[PDB]
Amino acid sequence: HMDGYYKIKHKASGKFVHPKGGSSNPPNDTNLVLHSDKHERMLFQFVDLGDGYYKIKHKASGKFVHPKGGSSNPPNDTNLVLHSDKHERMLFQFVDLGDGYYKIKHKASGKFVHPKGGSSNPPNDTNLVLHSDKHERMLFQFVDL
Ligand SMILES: CC(=O)N[C@@H]1[C@@H](O)[C@@H](O)[C@@H](CO)O[C@@H]1O
Ligand SMILES: CC(=O)N[C@@H]1[C@@H](O)[C@@H](O)[C@@H](CO)O[C@@H]1O
Ligand SMILES: CC(=O)N[C@@H]1[C@@H](O)[C@@H](O)[C@@H](CO)O[C@@H]1O
Repeated sequence: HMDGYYKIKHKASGKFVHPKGGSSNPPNDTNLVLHSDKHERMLFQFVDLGDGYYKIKHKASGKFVHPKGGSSNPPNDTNLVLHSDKHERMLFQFVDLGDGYYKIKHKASGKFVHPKGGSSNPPNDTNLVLHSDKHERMLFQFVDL
């Protein structure tokens, strides 16, 4: 129930969400990407604000998941980045399909987190984006540490 530290795992590929470059201290607007590796710089915390909306926090840096530019309605294929700012456009909802695999939905726009290109096997360092489509390659699993 979303307390503690988690790996965010892409169902189709098994890859994880990382800051690009994997650093403990990425600057603002660093891209989020998928990558196979596991380490403490790919852990996240979920901060429950109530009523099923969450801030997604990078453990190592304390920065949050944003759409690049922070719009209420980002276009399809808008990059997800880390940023220290907080506001309504960096909130997310987790929708369970019913077996513990989730769509990760941007509250403001209703778009979902996808690997860019939607592959079942994104290459390492593929950017994560927002997109309106739903399919099995935009499901994620939250793996507690
Ligand atoms: C050696 C090392 O930490 N490598 C990291 C890797 O684990 C992953 O975090 C990646 C994400 O872009 O960034 C680097 O290549
Ligand atoms: C929209 C705005 O006024 N500021 C935001 C900032 O808060 C953050 O969301 C960032 C993410 O790239 O995009 C803009 O710079
Ligand atoms: C046709 C096809 O592959 N569509 C996908 C789409 O569903 C979405 O996953 C997107 C994310 O960048 O990548 C592709 O455009």
